Amino acid sequence: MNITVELTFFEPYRLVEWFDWDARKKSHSAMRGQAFAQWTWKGKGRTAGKSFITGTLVRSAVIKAVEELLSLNNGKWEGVPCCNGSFQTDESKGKKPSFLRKRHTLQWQANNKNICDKEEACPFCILLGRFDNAGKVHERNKDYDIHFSNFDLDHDLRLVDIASGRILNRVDFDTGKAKDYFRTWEADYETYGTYTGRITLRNEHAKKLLLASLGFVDKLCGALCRIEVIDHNDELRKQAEVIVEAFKQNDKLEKIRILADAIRTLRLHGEGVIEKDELPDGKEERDKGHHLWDIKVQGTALRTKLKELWQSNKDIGWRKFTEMLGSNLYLIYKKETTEYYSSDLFIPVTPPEGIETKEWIIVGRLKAATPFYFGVQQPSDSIPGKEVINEHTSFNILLDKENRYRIPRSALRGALRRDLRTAFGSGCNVSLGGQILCNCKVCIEMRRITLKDSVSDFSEPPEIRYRIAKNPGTATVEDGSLFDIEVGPEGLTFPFVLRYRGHKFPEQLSSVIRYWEENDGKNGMAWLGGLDSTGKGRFALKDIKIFEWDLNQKINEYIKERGMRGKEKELLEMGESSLPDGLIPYKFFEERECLFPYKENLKPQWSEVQYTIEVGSPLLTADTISALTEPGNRDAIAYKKRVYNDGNNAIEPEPRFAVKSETHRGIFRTAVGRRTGDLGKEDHEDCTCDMCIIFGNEHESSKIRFEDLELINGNEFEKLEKHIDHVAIDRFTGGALDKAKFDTYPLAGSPKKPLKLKGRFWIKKGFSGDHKLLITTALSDIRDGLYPLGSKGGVGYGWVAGISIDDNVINNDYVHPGHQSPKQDHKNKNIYYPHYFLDSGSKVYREKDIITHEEFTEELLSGKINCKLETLTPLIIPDTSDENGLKLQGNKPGHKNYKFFNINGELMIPGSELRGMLRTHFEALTKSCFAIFGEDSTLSASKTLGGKLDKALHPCTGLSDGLCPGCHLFGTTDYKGRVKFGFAKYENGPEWLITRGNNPERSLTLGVLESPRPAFSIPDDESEIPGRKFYLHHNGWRIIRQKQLEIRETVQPERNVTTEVMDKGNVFSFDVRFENLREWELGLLLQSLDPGKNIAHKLGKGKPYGFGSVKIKIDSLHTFKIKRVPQSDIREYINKGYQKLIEWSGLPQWHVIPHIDKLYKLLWVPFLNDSKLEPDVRYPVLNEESKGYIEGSDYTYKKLGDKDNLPYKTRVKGLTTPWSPWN
RNA sequence: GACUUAAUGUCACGGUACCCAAUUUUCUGCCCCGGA
RNA sequence: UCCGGGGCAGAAAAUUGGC
Ligand SMILES: [Mg+2]
Ligand SMILES: [Zn+2]
Ligand SMILES: [Zn+2]
Ligand SMILES: [Zn+2]
Ligand SMILES: [Zn+2]
Repeated sequence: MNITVELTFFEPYRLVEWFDWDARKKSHSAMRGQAFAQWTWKGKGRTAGKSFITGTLVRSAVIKAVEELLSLNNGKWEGVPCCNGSFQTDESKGKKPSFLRKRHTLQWQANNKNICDKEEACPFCILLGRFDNAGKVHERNKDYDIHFSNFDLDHDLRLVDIASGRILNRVDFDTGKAKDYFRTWEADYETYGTYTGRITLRNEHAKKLLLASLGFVDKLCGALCRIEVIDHNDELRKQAEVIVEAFKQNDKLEKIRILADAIRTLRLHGEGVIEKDELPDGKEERDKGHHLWDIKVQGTALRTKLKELWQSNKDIGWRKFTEMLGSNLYLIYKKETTEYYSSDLFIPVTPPEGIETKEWIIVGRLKAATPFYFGVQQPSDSIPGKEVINEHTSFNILLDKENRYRIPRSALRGALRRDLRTAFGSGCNVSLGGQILCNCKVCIEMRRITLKDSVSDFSEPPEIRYRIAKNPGTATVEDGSLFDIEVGPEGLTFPFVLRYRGHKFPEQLSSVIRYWEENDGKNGMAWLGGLDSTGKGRFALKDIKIFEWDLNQKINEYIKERGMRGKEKELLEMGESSLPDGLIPYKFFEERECLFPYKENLKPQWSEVQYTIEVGSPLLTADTISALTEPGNRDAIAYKKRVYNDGNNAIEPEPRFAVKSETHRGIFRTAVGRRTGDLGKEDHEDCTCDMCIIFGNEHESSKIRFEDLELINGNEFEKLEKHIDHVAIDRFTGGALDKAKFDTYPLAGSPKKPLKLKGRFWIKKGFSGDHKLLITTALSDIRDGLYPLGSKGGVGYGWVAGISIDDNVINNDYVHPGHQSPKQDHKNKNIYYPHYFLDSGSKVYREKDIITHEEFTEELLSGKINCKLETLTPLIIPDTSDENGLKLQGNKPGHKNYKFFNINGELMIPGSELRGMLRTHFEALTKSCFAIFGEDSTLSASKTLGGKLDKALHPCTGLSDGLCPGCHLFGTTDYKGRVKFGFAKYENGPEWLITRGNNPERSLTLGVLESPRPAFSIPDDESEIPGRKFYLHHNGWRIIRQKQLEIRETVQPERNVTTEVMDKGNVFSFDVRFENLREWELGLLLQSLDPGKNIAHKLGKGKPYGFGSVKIKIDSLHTFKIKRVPQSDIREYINKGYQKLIEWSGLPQWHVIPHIDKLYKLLWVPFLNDSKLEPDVRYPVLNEESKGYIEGSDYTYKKLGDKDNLPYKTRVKGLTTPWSPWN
């Protein structure tokens, strides 16, 4: 009679706003959602209401379930036969029903004795309500032979509490892009999944068929179901506004976005990073502390303010607090700066006689083989019922209300339909609102396939994948192109459920299941979700146990267990003997190699190209946001990803370092782009270029999918990350800039101990032979070192030594005369200043025709220079990773002692010093701008140092005014440098300068190194900037070596340093990779490397002390278009670089140019080859009472600084004339 | 009860939020004259 | 009339556009 039944959902069911049938046609969302749960509004304001399922929808699910139940038993149920029913109402007889059937109606052979009427009817006709007083117009409730009441939600209620408006999608198969999209309210089944309704039934004759069909209704409102018969955001925004205003007080509004990113990544670290003060604390003796976390907000530091914020907001979660405060810091930073929905016929379908219809349930685990991404709209746009940009995360991952990662049913079905279309070899694009069912072979099996929404048992916050678009022309970031993606970890496991209701299990669906399988030999190939081309969402199907119900003989056991709907998790973990009755294992599951549609359609669909990248350089794919939130306290640390482990059911405690798949993708896309010229196209709208076919565009998906490059070598490194300090040296003052000092934390890669980066990509079936050749050429381009991975590639980072592909796929003969003063004074009595200034002039040529990076120009020169660096003096390149490298700070506290620079033991010179000293030589040689200049530094006074410097010598800001030749070759902030200086590895020579008195014999305690003082170079306000400071080549290191005892006892230990020093005669080899260089530019760069026989370079510490005279000798110039450039063409390159400087001024003899003659005598080596000259070069002491003063000489700053003895004009021309006598 | 259904007919599990985009560009861990 | 002294320790740019 009154059968009160209960409807519980086991996945997120779809909800829609209720409209009456006259008003339902006005809204396309409700017309599309006629088969959903309905939502009316209660009260006013459209904020509260109540969800329900219409009884017509429950009747439609039941009547569909009766038809399938009667088709299994040939129109019978428990003995009593049933007729075919009726599913046709005439329009002339009466009004049509509110829902018209479009599907095929399951029919049988009518074994009923008499016809069905009002006097006596079959149980099919009773449950249809064919012959009762109730009809198309409802008047009263007891006219119904069977009544279905509305199913109210068994829980006023707000719509945001129950449902979340999610934009779903329709992806085109051929292009891989969404044709259109539509929005549904996927309501939460864990709190609001239970629905209670009433089913009245006057006739007892259809009682057994009704309750069994209640147990046979598998899905309703988009969700699997069993039917059983019974404000801190405001205060966070205010405090974020306080923090933004406080940052605006120190003129640091640009750091608020950095802080908003850094707060949003603190949800991964837990509350202990703020509670236990695990944020980095700045330098060891820095009064300013950290540059971000110690910014004074209302008089106290930002770390203490975040402590107070977390104590004030401890009632919410740490994840929610870091998400909203990171969002609110982002939102206030913004104030201070194809939607598509949707002739009736009756289709009688009778199954063949004696056929066997089975229910194949596939329970498995969707393991994320790659980091994954499932797309969702922004939470501001995800609000249901509410159908300046405000996106802190550009792409959020789809989560629950419990923040667990979600594979939707829709995205699993869409990837299954795509893979079944591939497996069948044909298919349809899914037409919407069609009156006729699609007869395509995919849609037939899609109608038989039922899946489940899977959620991981994991609710940790998503990792953030920052992506940029590189500007093709400048090889810097594109203006505007920076965005972030919430991704899930690899190894994450999702409960996979597939249900097939059909006669035979199709050979194409079992092909897709075996395609998705990880198994042993193959890879798991379930591409689910979005950004697949950047390897987001390649899932593996593991722990597969396909079971099968028998629905023709054991259909009561299917109804009794309700198809194990919602109990599929228990189905995956029980044994074989613990299975319910009627559920047998499917032992006839076809194997991988015995499948006809798998072998020719799915297996060759994406071809794996796995390979290992040999990185013989320190690899830095920078994660600056993670650098701010980690206690290592570096400005740039290498990228690492959190990887979930299914064995430990948690993230692995050591994050795997990786070059990002997006970086892996964009290097290949650049490499094809500059080889084809497709990177230089202005727009790629409706483009069928070679790079747009391969890598996709705004319209087509990519035919290549790139995975992350796993560091598979990290266990073999004792110290896997190297600390490399970096600094920018002012061109006028030989020391550091006023703000430009920093450090990187790359993976410690070296030529003898390289980093192995195992990464793979996938190649689409149908790839052209030219397109296959372009990828291998791009693969060979990375193997040939043309594209360094990560940041600082021009400084020597991420240089690729080679690529291993897996099996399953010269002298410069110029002699400068030098200076006459050391040649005339052969007794070494004459005393010279350690540095002199190069006053080249105020004429800087700026090329507005900026050389593009978008292609390898055929007339321009690209290649590699192998250079041997020979130390002419003892050379100091300190390993400033350890301030106690020589292990002597116990005896001398505060005495900073460094080893020589080394990565994984072997002695290295970083290419930053090789680039920076060559840049300082190239900018001096080419009359360039002062690219690193202390403009903000004052004098002791009318103007700053930037006022004293000429406007042409000022550093190049932007590309609009042109670039100076040093800034054109070596780059600006708006332009990647076209030269790349590798790290110099050690080969041969006497390794260490051995001193008997020092506690390490290889070491040397030096004199003190104080900051360069512009007041000596600029004595008054009437004097300009003297020019580029260059240090002389002298053997004043021999003085320091012989007073090692005296230096250590009359100089305070924390004032000077002790360093491991090479001896004279050591050979280093660095590669200078160059791209798109001129005929004259390479020759000037070759001249900048090897300027002459007696000309060298000053490198590393102790340049005023005579250390670091390095002789760079070119071994081999190799250029590609790969060939070896002969000596005749190398000299011919250098000749056209000479008349380029001649045309700027208005056997190359470089001494006839006045600024190159002064520069080359500044870099002239008087003690080179067979020469008895040993010029004495040292700075004056202050007074006669200062230590290190030779008695009887006037070499003091009291007399040289006195205007009466040495006038101010004479001191500048004594400083701007190299090798001038100072004593 | 109503909110909130229509009953001889709901393929909406009929629709992958998908497609593009290299956290990168520049920068020598360097260094001498004063301070009240 | 006095006999020393460390500095910088990141700066700038993009923080989303198109379909
Ligand atoms: Mg009726
Ligand atoms: Zn009947
Ligand atoms: Zn179809
Ligand atoms: Zn294109
Ligand atoms: Zn410049």
